[PDB]
Amino acid sequence: PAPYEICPEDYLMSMVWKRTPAGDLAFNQCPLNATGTTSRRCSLSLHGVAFWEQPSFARCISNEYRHLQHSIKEHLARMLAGDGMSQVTKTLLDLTQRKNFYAGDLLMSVEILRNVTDTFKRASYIPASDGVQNFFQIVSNLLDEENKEKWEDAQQIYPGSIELMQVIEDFIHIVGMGMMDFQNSYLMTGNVVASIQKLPAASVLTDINFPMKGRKGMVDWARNSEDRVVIPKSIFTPVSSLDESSVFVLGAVLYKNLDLILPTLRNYTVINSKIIVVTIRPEPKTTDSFLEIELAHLANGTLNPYCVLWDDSESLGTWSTQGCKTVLTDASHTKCLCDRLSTFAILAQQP
Ligand SMILES: *[C@@H]1O[C@H](CO)[C@@H](O[C@@H]2O[C@H](CO)[C@@H](O)[C@H](O)[C@H]2NC(C)=O)[C@H](O[C@H]2O[C@@H](C)[C@@H](O)[C@@H](O)[C@@H]2O)[C@H]1NC(C)=O
Ligand SMILES: *[C@@H]1O[C@H](CO)[C@@H](O[C@@H]2O[C@H](CO)[C@@H](O)[C@H](O)[C@H]2NC(C)=O)[C@H](O)[C@H]1NC(C)=O
Repeated sequence: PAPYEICPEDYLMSMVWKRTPAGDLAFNQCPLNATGTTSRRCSLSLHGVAFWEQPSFARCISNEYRHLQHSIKEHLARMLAGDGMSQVTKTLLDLTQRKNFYAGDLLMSVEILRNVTDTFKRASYIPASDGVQNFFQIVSNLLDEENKEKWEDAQQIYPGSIELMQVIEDFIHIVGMGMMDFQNSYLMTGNVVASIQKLPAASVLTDINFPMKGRKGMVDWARNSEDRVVIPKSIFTPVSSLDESSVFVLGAVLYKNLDLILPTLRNYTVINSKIIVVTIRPEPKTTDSFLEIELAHLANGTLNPYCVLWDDSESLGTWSTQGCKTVLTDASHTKCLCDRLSTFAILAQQP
């Protein structure tokens, strides 16, 4: 039983936003050369006064991205399908290189990479080495620091960056399947370093360290990093619950700035480290085999850092401290001891 506050008619971004009650959305179309819609929320301030939030472009798609996604079906309608996907990948890379995404283009880009990854899988087609590099460069471009606000916009409607991590893991597994036994490839870009290894069960005799630190062939930012994971050898033992014919694909990923966009799903909580991933297929027994993850802090003045892993069991899942012990090495570094495979990070309260 109170006054009903209304956001005034407004013209931000050359569109008419009609008078709209607090709590409600206004809708509009997208700029020229895009399709979809825009929306804008009217909200109530701490002091009970209506104000407009920023317009969302989460559902605007640039024409070139839409045309790209539609051309994918044309290539499907095995070799044709796979060569097709390689062309789509090349075209996506060129696009992401022009930047000037809409938020909706970030989402569309993930959807394209997802459809490309699923197509490779269904067609039993392994992309060539330059296609692998192109895929990673695309991801690195999507994760440009500049896109941070657009990702936040996109993520009002869909967990695009989580979906992107999943697409990255699936792609890694497709590539690993086509590798030789014992083969190890590093993918390096400005924002992402990935390691992919094919490892026969029982053949791993020492713990595996990622990323390798001793080489100047390694991109600067990662070589510099004090982030790393030690993967225990025992997890590569065959279990009757796997045998001498079993082969694991091990992927490990270090992200330079994925921390800027992954959701924390908690109030006054921030991601306070880079993001590190360890993925193994088929799944081994991991119980009582602890990965040791070392993560430098991003910022000082945080309350109580703690190790989490991504739990896939909506929002495509959540962060959990279940299965991780947090070791507070010093004010600037934390060591996580986790007996589950996943995406790892340090959260902390900012208050
Ligand atoms: C919207 O997209 C269209 C293409 O569908 C753009 O038209 C391009 O205009 C340039 C002008 O040099 C022309 O060389 C290109 O051939 C043409 N693109 C295509 C694919 O044919 C259009 O760009 C427009 O930008 C405005 C600011 C102005 O320079 C105008 O001349 C130009 O057409 C895009 N429109 C907007 C608003 O960016
Ligand atoms: C492209 O990816 C999307 C989502 O991963 C696939 O789904 C399309 O969109 C909705 C949402 O899932 C589905 O209900 C539709 O059936 C899909 N549309 C089409 C064109 O079938 C979509 O299947 C993928 N497309 C390709 C070429 O693999």
